[PDB]
Amino acid sequence: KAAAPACPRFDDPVHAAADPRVDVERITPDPVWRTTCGTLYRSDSRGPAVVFEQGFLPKDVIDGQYDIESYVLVNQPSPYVATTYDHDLYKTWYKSGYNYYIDAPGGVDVNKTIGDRHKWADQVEVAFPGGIRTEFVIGVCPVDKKTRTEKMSECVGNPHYEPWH
Repeated sequence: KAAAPACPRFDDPVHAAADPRVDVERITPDPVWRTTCGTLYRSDSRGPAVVFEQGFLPKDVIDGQYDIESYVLVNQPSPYVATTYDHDLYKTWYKSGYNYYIDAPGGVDVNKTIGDRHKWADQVEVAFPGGIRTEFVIGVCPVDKKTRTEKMSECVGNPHYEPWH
């Protein structure tokens, strides 16, 4: 066996952003940025033809909700795209057709930023300001809704994924 190396640290905390107009200075409270580089996940009903082409774009980088606690607690258009550390969080998401696999630098670690006592701490979220370019989306597995399992023979890799570590 072999021990794992550390992660490349990018200088720009929103290097991964699909929409660079995001204003890092407006993020509240003070963000604690993720410095690890393991696979993250996103439940999304949008199909891979769209996500692989566009990446994950945020709803509103201009007038969206930049306060993380507010965005977590009350769903409102925001500059953030939510992801999770938890491969299995898709099992709790009703109706979301796909479990996307993400290999992206950075993101705001929600529980490190607003604590792990809030209602949704169990989501172990990483919030990406400005979203996530397609080159950081590994791929996707569709989810069977009846059993809350991945349809592993129907997973698809993103042709635009660019490994970086």
